Amino acid sequence: EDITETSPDKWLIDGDTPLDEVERAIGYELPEGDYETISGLLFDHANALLKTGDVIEIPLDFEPEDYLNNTSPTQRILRITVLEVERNVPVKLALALL
Ligand SMILES: [Br-]
Ligand SMILES: [Br-]
Ligand SMILES: [Br-]
Ligand SMILES: [Br-]
Ligand SMILES: [Br-]
Ligand SMILES: [Br-]
Ligand SMILES: [Br-]
Ligand SMILES: [Br-]
Ligand SMILES: [Br-]
Repeated sequence: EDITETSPDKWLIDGDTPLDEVERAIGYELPEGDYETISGLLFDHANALLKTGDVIEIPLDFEPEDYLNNTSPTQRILRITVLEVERNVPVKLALALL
């Protein structure tokens, strides 16, 4: 369907993948906003057009236990690379948990 885990902590996904679906796959919550798909998030974050080859890195939400014995935990980052664009929107994205 929408998401394929291609190697550990890496995925190929469709451009219209629902964000809840992406979150379930990667095991982390993403920032919420005025959008509901992975591409919507990307457009919101870049605030620009998205082109094949563009790489966008988005910080993932901490869980409460990430702060247990650590006042300054290190953010996990999701790297997203736009692999295919059609009609000015991404249709395939590479995701890597860094
Ligand atoms: Br798509
Ligand atoms: Br959207
Ligand atoms: Br960006
Ligand atoms: Br632009
Ligand atoms: Br393009
Ligand atoms: Br927790
Ligand atoms: Br393309
Ligand atoms: Br295009
Ligand atoms: Br990748």
